[PDB]
Amino acid sequence: KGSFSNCTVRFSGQRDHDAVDEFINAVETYKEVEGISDKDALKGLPLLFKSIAVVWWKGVRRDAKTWSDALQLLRDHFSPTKPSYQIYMEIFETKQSYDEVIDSFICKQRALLAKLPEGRHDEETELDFIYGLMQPKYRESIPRHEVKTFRELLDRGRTVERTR
Amino acid sequence: KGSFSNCTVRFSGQRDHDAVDEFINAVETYKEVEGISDKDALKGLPLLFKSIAVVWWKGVRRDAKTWSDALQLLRDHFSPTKPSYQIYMEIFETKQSYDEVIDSFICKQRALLAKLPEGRHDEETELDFIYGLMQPKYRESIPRHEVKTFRELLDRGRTVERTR
Amino acid sequence: KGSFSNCTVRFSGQRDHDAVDEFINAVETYKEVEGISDKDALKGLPLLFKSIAVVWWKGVRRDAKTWSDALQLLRDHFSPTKPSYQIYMEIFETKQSYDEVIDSFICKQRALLAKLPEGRHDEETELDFIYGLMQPKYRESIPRHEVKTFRELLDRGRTVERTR
Amino acid sequence: KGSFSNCTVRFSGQRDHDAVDEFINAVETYKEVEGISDKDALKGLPLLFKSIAVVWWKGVRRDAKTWSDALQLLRDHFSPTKPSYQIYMEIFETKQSYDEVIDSFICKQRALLAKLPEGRHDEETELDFIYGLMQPKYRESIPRHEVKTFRELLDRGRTVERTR
Amino acid sequence: KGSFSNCTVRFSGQRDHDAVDEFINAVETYKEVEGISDKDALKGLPLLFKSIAVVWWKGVRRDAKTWSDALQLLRDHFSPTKPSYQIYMEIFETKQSYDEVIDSFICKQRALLAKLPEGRHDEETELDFIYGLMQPKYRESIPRHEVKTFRELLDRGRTVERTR
Repeated sequence: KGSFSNCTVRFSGQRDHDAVDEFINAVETYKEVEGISDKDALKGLPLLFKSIAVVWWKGVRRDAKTWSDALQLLRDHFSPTKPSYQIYMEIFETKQSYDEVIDSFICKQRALLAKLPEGRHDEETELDFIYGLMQPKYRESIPRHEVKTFRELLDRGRTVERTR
Repeated sequence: KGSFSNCTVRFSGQRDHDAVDEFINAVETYKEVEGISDKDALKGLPLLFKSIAVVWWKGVRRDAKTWSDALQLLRDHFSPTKPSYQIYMEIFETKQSYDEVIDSFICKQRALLAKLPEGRHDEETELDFIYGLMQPKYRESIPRHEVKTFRELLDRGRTVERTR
Repeated sequence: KGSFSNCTVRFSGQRDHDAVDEFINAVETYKEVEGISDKDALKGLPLLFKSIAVVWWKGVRRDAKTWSDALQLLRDHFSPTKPSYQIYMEIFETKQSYDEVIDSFICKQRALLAKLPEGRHDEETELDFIYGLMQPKYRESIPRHEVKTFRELLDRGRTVERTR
Repeated sequence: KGSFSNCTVRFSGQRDHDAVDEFINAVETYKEVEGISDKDALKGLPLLFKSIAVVWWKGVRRDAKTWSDALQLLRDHFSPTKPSYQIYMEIFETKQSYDEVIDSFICKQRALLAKLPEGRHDEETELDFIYGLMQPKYRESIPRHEVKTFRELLDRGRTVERTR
Repeated sequence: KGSFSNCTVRFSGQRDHDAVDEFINAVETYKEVEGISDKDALKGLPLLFKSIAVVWWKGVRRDAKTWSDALQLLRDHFSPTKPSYQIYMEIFETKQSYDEVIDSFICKQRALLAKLPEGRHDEETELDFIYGLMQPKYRESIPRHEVKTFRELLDRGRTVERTR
């Protein structure tokens, strides 16, 4: 049923991890849903670029041969894959300011913790790294060693938020 | 005939009841009209998120297994389901100001009264809760005990509005 | 061939006669062109609302049963169907200002004269009601009793406009 | 394959020759490409108007019977078909200012010369009418009687432009 | 499956090399992917122009007979194909300013070097022409004669960028 005719999601070259990962996941998901072969998918790839990136594709066209190589090359030229110590310094710089919702803080911190190499941290030390930066509006009620998984922190945060 | 190819309605994370309920009802209605199966509908769900929420879906992907569970989880993480006393204080705070149409006031107050638990109020006390906040431009003509249902209030409000 | 999948024309609740009549005529025309049945058309109606009006449709869903009833209810809740004397006062308030084209004035005045009940006025008194408000730039050349229909007024107005 | 479902090009009523001629040519071209019959094309015409013009179509609906009559009526009510002496005064009013490209000047002047009645001028006097208003940056090099057609003027203008 | 029905990419007449080359490559790629014949493709070409360029197409319609001739004519009337010495003066005018990423500089300089006639320069002198304008933030670490191809320059530039 077609092969990359037209869609809303495009890519520009904004140089950030979130936009690049969102675009790659959306394209990779669309290919699986619509059911397009691997050889037919690479011919339609300049139908998505609209910016500086199409000038980037006019030069590096002869380096790609398969779909996975082109996707890894798009991940390599733009996502700079920052090292570990900048991430560990970026988590401890900004505390949770007053009058901010729990869910935005938790999803931003989880998206920041996903950048580390996989298999290096469990769930328990993951929650222990995040339990040291919350406001005293939430730390007065729920103590440590009672919340065992990463869902129960939000489950008890939404109760104190409604109570005020 | 396809399975969530592309559409105008998307979701961002605006943290309000009206936008979330509108998006969920529009998606739930589109699934019923187009005739898509339940197993095929969950594979196409990241084609709708475009914001912070796609970073939220990159983390909580392994918690969803059926369509109803994913819809209830999207209702739970964003719509905060406010308690009763804040609603009963929110209805009595703002009176109807001068030079405002009847229909906007009635639809906003009905959308505010839908947040209570279902089966707790009849139609008569529902109209009795709304008849105490209207302007004297409308309360001089129509008295109580004459309007029995919730349609006749608008039916007699549109007559006095045309008369001026 | 589908049933209200996606289209550009939507409705918000702007509270005016022109936008409501345009939206209703465009939807009614699209249903006739595409060839959709009456029972299939009502299931897809919340795919068009995008505003306050979808909150209005979450409350008055159980009042509609057929397509004509829903269309008349959408005409009733928003188009206020103003009385006659306000129209007859609105026609005689604004004269035709200098340096304005004939066609805009004629189409606006015809759209204002359509609001009266049908069958109350002929063509001759219709032109007699409009011939008293034009500029002396046009009334110096063409006199009364020479223009018999409503087309010849524009036909002789476009000649004097080109001449200047 | 459908009959005027939805498209980007619409019409508003901007009262100019270029926009009206572009819209009419695009619609006339789309009808020929998609292959739609003449009786099916007139039912879908209010799906394109979005402005004051739809109020204009609610009044003059009963005057159209064929496609050519409706197209000529749309050309008549909006394009005012200016007389000859205003065109001959409009060509000689604005000279070519300094630092402006040749191609924009030539295409604008050709679009202005198309408004005259057809068959009144050859190619030679057409170029003779345009050779009297160019800058001395171009008239120092190429003389008259050497450029015979209307293409060689641009062909020798692009050479002097690159040279500077 | 259709023949140029509607798409996002259009052309206006912006008079620059990048936008024209992007539009031509996107159209040429879409024709190859969708599988349209050469005779059917030329009838649908005024469905893409939306600007001054459609007035340009109303005049030069009778000069095109095949697809390749129309594409070369669109490349000729707008892309001015600048001479060599302006390019060789444009490369050496702007050095790499401080706090700018390597990839943007490399892709812009490659897109500027593509304008020369093909077959005039190898890869080695191509890298030698670009190695004289970089910042001392990168020239302190990597010396000449160690980087042999044009990929290893970026491969060693991304390492020093992460290190800081």
